Amino acid sequence: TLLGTALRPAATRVMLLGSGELGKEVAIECQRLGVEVIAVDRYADAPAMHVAHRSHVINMLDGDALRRVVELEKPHYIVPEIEAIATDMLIQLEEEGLNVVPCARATKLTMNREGIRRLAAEELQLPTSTYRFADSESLFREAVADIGYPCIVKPVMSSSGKGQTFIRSAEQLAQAWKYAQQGGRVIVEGVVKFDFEITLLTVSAVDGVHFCAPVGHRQEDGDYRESWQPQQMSPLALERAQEIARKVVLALGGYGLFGVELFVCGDEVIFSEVSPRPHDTGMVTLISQDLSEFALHVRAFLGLPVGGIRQYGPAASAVILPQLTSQNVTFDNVQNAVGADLQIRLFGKPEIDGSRRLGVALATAESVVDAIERAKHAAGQVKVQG
Amino acid sequence: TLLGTALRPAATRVMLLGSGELGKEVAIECQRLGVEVIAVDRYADAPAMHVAHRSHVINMLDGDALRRVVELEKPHYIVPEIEAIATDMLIQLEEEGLNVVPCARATKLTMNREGIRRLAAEELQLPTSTYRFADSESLFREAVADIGYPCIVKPVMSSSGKGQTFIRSAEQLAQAWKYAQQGGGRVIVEGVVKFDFEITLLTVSAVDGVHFCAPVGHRQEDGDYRESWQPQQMSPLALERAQEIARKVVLALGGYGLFGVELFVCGDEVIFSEVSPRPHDTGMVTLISQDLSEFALHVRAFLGLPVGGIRQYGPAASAVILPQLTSQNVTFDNVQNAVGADLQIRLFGKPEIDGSRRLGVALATAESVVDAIERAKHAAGQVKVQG
Ligand SMILES: Nc1ncnc2c1ncn2[C@@H]1O[C@H](COP(=O)(O)OP(=O)(O)OP(=O)(O)O)[C@@H](O)[C@H]1O
Ligand SMILES: Nc1ncnc2c1ncn2[C@@H]1O[C@H](COP(=O)(O)OP(=O)(O)OP(=O)(O)O)[C@@H](O)[C@H]1O
Ligand SMILES: [Cl-]
Ligand SMILES: [Cl-]
Ligand SMILES: [Mg+2]
Ligand SMILES: [Mg+2]
Ligand SMILES: [Mg+2]
Ligand SMILES: [Mg+2]
Ligand SMILES: [Mg+2]
Ligand code: NA
Ligand code: NA
Repeated sequence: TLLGTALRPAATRVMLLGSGELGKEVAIECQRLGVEVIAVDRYADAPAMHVAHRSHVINMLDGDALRRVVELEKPHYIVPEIEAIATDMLIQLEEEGLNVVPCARATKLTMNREGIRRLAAEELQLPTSTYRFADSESLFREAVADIGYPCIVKPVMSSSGKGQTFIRSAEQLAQAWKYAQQGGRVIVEGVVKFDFEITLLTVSAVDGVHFCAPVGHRQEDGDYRESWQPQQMSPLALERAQEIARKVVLALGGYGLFGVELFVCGDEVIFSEVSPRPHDTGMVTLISQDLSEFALHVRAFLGLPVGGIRQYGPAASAVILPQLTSQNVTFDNVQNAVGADLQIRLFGKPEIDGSRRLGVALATAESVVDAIERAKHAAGQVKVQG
Repeated sequence: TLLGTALRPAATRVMLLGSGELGKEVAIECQRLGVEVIAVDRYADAPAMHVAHRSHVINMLDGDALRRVVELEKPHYIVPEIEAIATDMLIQLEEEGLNVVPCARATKLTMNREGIRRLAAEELQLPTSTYRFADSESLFREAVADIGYPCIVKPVMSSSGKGQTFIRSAEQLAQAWKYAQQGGGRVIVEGVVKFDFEITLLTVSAVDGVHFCAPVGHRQEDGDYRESWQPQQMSPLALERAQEIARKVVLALGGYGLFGVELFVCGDEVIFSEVSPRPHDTGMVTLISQDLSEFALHVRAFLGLPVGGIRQYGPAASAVILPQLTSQNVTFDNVQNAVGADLQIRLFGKPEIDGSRRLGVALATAESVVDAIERAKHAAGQVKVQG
C-alpha cells in the first residue's frame, strides 16, 4: 500500500458521496493519513464538507451528475454514506476503473430492500423474518393476509424508520398504505419477537473478516436513540451471529466495514438488514474502541490489514435529536454535558426544520446500564436553541 | 458554555496561529464540536489548514499582519501552536478584548527564557538548573566561566534546540557565541543537570481545576524528540513532587489550557526545565494512550468545560516518521507493514520537505512500555518515504 500527500500530484483521492455525521468521521480519518478528501452531498455546508479539501453539491441519485463530478475530481475511491444514490452509474464507473467502496454490487443490492432481502433469505439461506413484497394496495392487502398480524410495512427504499407502520389489525390497512406511499413498492414483514437487537460491526479486509464486540441499541419510532457496547449475548448466539455476518459481507463483496443488523432470540440469531458502510449505532465506537468504526472502514478500504480491535469496556451513545426550525442553531449548557468519562459531538448541520440528528453524547462506565444513563443524561442537558 | 454552529451567524470561532501537526489535531477536536476553525501559518497547505474551514498565510511575527487577520475574522479564541508569534500584539488584542489561549501573559513569559526562568526560579522558588543571562561575549565568556563545564548555551528566543550548543570546552566559544546568533542578541548559560530521565507532565488547567496526565518519557536527538512513552516509571514521591511543580507553574502563568511541563528526574528529586503553554510534541502518544488526547484536553479547557478525569490505556508509545530529503511530492509506501493490532500511523499532509522534517508519527500500545516503544519504532521504520 502506497499513499500520496493530499494536494500534491501523487495525492490519494477519496470522494465521499454523502457528507453527514458518518461521512464526517470518515473524512477526519482520511485526513489523519494525509488522504485528499472531496465531500459531496445534496446541500451545502454538510458536516463532512467542513473537514474536506473540496466540496460539491449535486443530485446524488442522478447518474449523469455523478459521472460529471467523478470526471472532474478523478477520485481513486468513491465512498457512499447513504443508500439513495445512482447505483447503476456506480456499477458503470466501477467497470471503468473506479474503486467503489466496498463494491458497486454491494451498493446496488442494499439500496432497496428487495435486493438485499432476497439475497440473504433466498440465495444465502440466512434466517430472516417472513416477508412479502407488494406493488399495489391490493397486493399489499393480500400480503398482509398471508403474513398475518402483527406485521410491519416499509417502503423498499427508506431509512430511519420512515414510512413504516407497525400493523396490529385490518383497521390500519388504509393508513399504513398511504403512509408507506409517502416514503411505490413495499415490504410486508412478519414481527420477530427478539429478546434484543444488535449491530455487529464487521470488517472485511486484506487480512480477513474481523468483528467488533456486539452493539445493542434502543429504537424509537424505528430510529436509533441509544446504543451501547458490549451487548451481553451467549457464546452460541455470538458465534452464530458472526457466521451470519461473515457470510453477508463476503457475499456483498469488497473491503470496508459493514453494520450487520441482527435480532437475538436466546441462542438464535435472525438477519434483518446491513449497511455496507459505518452504521449510526456504531457511533459508540468513537469512545469505546482504539479504532472507531470510521477508522476501521478507512483502514480496510485502503487495503491495509486490520490486525485487531481493542474494546475499552462498557460504553454507550445517546443521540442529540431536537425538534425545531432554525438556520442558526446554538447549544448551551455544554458544561453539564461533558466531564469525566463523558463527551459530546456536535455535527455542524446548517439547519433544521422538524426533528434532525444534530449531535451525539458518549460515555463509559463500569456497566452498560450506567453508561447508557450517563450518555442519555448528557444529551438531555444540552440546551438546543435557534 | 454556549456553542454556535460553524459557518452560521452564531458560530463560535477559533483561530489557530500555527498550523502544524499539533494544530491539526486541535482543529479536528474543534471540528468535532462544530466549532468554526480558521488556520493561520506562514506557508500554504500547512497540516491544520487541511482540516480547517478556511485559512490565511501571513508572517505571524508581523503584528500588523496579525491584527489585520484577527480583525478580519473576529475570532472568539486565538490559539498559538508555537513561540514564534508577535506576542506584543497578543497582549494588545487581549487588552482589546480578545481571548488568547491560555492567556497572553503566559505566551509572553514563555517565549523568552528570561521571563519564565526568572518566574520559576526566583518568583516561584522552584528547582532549576543553574543559569545565567548575558548580553556580550564578554558576559557570555564570563558566564560560561561561572557555570563551568559542561554547559549549555541557548538564545533567549530559541526552540527545537535552534542556536544551542553543549559546551565541554573553551575552543567551542568561538562557535558558541556565533551560533547563538545563527538562530533566534541575548542568551542563557545553563548548568548541566544529570538526571535519570526527563519527562513531560501534560497538565490541564480548566474550570474544574488542574488535572494531570500520566508522565510522558522521551528520547531526544539532535533537538528532536524521537520516541515518547507513557506512563514513565517514577517514584510516587517523585510524581508527587512533579505535580506540585506543574501546578505551581500553570497557575502562575494563568488561563485555561493544556500545558507541557518539562522536567528532569533524579531519584526522588525533580527539576523544572521549561514549559509549553500549549500541547507538546511528546504528548502525541496521548492520541492512542488516553480517552482524551492532549489536543482534546486543550480544547475542552479553553472552551471553559470541565475535564473531570483522564483515563490512561496502559503502556503506549509514539515514534516519529522523520525522513531527510528534498521533494514537493512525497509518497509513503509499505504502509501495510506499519499498521495492525494496537498500532496506528498518522501522515501529516505537509506539502514539501527540504532536509529533515517530521512527516508523520507511529503510535502503539503493548503490555510493557518497552514493548510499546519497539512496536512503534518498528512501525515508523517500515514506512518507505519516497520523493
Ligand atoms: N421484522 C421485524 N420484526 C421486529 N422488529 C423489526 C422488524 N423490522 C424492523 N424492526 C424494528 O424496527 C427497527 C427499524 O427497522 P429497519 O432497520 O428495517 O428500518 P430502516 O428504515 O431501514 O432504518 P435504518 O436503515 O435507519 O436502520 C429495527 O431496528 C427494529 O427495532
Ligand atoms: N540544563 C539542561 N540539562 C540537561 N539537559 C538539558 C538542559 N537544557 C536542555 N537540555 C536537553 O535539551 C532538550 C532541549 O532543551 P530545551 O527544551 O531547553 O530547548 P528548546 O530549544 O527550548 O526546545 P523545545 O522548546 O522545542 O523543547 C531537553 O529536552 C533536554 O533533553
Ligand atoms: Cl441510508
Ligand atoms: Cl415476495
Ligand atoms: Mg435500513
Ligand atoms: Mg439508522
Ligand atoms: Mg436498521
Ligand atoms: Mg523551549
Ligand atoms: Mg524543551
Ligand atoms: Na476545507
Ligand atoms: Na471496491
